[PDB]
Amino acid sequence: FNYKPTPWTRADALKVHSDDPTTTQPLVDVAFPVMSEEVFIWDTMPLRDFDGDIVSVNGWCVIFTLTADRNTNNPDFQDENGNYDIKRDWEDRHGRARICYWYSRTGKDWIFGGRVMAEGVSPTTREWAGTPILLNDEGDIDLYYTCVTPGATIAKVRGKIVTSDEGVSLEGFQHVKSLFSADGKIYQTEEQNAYWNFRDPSPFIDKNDGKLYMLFEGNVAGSRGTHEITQEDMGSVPPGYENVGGARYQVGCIGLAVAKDLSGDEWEILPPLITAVGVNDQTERPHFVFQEGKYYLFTISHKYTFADNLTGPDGVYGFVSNQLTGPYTPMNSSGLVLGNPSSQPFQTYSHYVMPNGLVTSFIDSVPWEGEKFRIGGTEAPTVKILLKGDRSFVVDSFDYGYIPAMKDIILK
Ligand SMILES: [Zn+2]
Ligand SMILES: [Zn+2]
Ligand SMILES: [Zn+2]
Repeated sequence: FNYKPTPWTRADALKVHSDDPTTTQPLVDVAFPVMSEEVFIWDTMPLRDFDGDIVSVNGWCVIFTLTADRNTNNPDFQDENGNYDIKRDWEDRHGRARICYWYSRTGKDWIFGGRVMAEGVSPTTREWAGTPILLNDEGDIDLYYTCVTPGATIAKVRGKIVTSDEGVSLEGFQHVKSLFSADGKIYQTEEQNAYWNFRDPSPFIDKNDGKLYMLFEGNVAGSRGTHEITQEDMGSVPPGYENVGGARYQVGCIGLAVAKDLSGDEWEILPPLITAVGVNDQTERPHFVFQEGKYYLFTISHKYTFADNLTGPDGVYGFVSNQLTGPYTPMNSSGLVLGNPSSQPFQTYSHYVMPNGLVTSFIDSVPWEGEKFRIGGTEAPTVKILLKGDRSFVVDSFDYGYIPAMKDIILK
C-alpha cells in the first residue's frame, strides 16, 4: 500500500474528443440481428485465465453474460393499450440480472447454455458483473461476480466446465463465497452514499511478485457531497476552466485488492490505482491488458456521469503504466480509447478490451424512425484496436459478438 493513486484530472478530461475516427466505434446498423428472441444480454464476460488470455476449452469458446428474459407476452410489461413495452422491459433488466453462459466453435453464432447458478444459489437475486476464470486444465472455474441489493459484495463461486461434440455444460456452481464489500476508509459505502458504486471484479496474477490481485469499480470514501477537489484532481486546467460546478459529487475510482494466497479466498483492500474525483462518478468494469511490459488499464464510463463543465462519449477509457501501482498516464492524452459516435451516442455499452486488441460491446439504443429508438440486448460488432505506447488506433471490425479464444486448453 506504499503508492499514491493516479488522478485522471479535469485537465486530462478537457482533452476528450468525440468522433476522432481513430477512437470511435463504427456506426451500428439499426437493422442489427438479435442473438435470441427469448433473452436480453448486455455485459459480456469472456472465459479467461489469470493473465487476461481469452481461453477456449476442447475447441469451445465460452462467454458469460448478464441476462434477463424478454417479456414479449408478459401482461406486466404491456402498456395501458395492452401492447408489449420493450423500453420498460429493457430498462428494468438490472433488477432481473442473472449470469448465463453461451458456447461456440467459431467465437460467434453463440449457442445458449442457460444459467451458471441454479436460482437461489446467489445470496442476492441480482447477479451483477465480474469475471469467469479458468483455474486449470481439469476445467475448474471461479466466477467472480457482484451480489447487489441488499448492499454490494464482491463474491466468487466455484464450478466445472464439461465438453462434448454437442457443446458445453457448467456444473457444481453451488457455493457463493462472499469476499468483501466497501470498507468506508478507502472505498465509499452505502451509508456514505445511497448511490455508491462497488462492483465488477477482475482478478489477475502479477508475475513480477507472483501475487493474485483484483481490480474493481469503487468510489473514493467519504459522505456524499463532502469530497474536497484538490489541485491534483484539477490538473493544469486552462484559464477560464476553474469553475467545477457540482464536480465534488463525481468520485469514481478503480480499486485494487490483493489475495492472501493464490486460492483467492481472503482479500486485503489496497488504495485505488486511478481516482476520478471531480471528473467522473463511474469507472466501471476495470480490466487489464498486459502488453510489451506495460500495464494497460481500461475502464468503461458514461457521458452523463462526467462532472459539470466536462464531457465525453460513452465508451472505454484507459491508462498506461510501466508498473502495476503507477504512475499511470491517460491513453490518447485524454483517456478516451473507444467512444460511441455522436450521431448514435447510446448505440453500445460495456466495451471490453481483450489482449488480442478485440473490443466487444452490447447494443443498447440505436436511433430508428424520427425520434424513436430500437433496443439491442444483443452483441455489437467486435472492433479491433492497436495499442502503440500511450496511443490506440481503430483498425478493423468483425461480426456481431465475435469473441474468439487466444488459446485452446485441452482438458485432462
Ligand atoms: Zn494465459
Ligand atoms: Zn492439470
Ligand atoms: Zn451512458
